[PDB]
Amino acid sequence: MTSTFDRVATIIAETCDIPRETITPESHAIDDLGIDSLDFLDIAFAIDKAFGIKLPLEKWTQEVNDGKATTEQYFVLKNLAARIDELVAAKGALEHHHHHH
Repeated sequence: MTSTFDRVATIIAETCDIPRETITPESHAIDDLGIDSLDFLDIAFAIDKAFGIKLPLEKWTQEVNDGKATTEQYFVLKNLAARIDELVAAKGALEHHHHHH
């Protein structure tokens, strides 16, 4: 089953040159993978275009910098993929109550 995480893992793989083998759900971008803000610009931009959603990294970065949130919520790959799953559900929310593919 191709989930939101399957795509995010591929993004970070081809962006940061980090092999898929060393990528895991509970891995943190900054803490574990060693991803810098400048590299994560490219990650969030590739996700923005790939999923076809507006990822506001300007907000997510600000949440951490202003102490309103932690890096865990927006950089751990499963948490990141949960926030992206939120945004793809948001554009899917435009669906008119017809529960069928």
